[PDB]
Amino acid sequence: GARASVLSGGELDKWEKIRLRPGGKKQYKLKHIVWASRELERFAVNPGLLETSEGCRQILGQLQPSLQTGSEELRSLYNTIAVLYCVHQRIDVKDTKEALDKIEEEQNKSKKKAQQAAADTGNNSQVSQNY
Ligand SMILES: CCCC(=O)OC[C@H](COP(=O)(O)O[C@@H]1[C@H](O)[C@H](O)[C@@H](OP(=O)(O)O)[C@H](OP(=O)(O)O)[C@H]1O)OC(=O)CCC
Repeated sequence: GARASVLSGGELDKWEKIRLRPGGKKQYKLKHIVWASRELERFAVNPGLLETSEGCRQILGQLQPSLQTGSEELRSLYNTIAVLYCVHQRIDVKDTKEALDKIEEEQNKSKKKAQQAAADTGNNSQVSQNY
């Protein structure tokens, strides 16, 4: 339907620029795109949503409230989508890391504000891994 492509010409180039990691050497490729699509179809979501910045936003917003009841399988998607979505809004984050902060910071402002005390505190962070 009217060229079922995720990223256009100018977008494709920039896409290849961004990398999976900030201090890595592995850049983004079509694999990372088509991949998320093959998975979306499993999450009751069409891969066509990636053919529109407006849609890429709904994806992150949908899985957002599901990031709690989901494993890495959903964590990886959010990452990729974050980079792609940015591309459409004319963004080329230095890495998949700057992409998550650019979308998280917007929400952090409200968090650190609403809390500004119960969202950090001093010493009170525990952790216990399994075997
Ligand atoms: C042909 C097979 C299908 C295909 O094209 O699949 C494309 C990929 C899976 O294959 P891959 O690209 O080799 O896998 C990635 C690399 O090893 C990368 O170095 C690693 O980063 P780090 O985090 O360890 O530094 C990633 O780790 P997490 O994302 O699990 O953390 C890992 O997924 O699907 C995805 O999930 C990409 C999501 C961005």
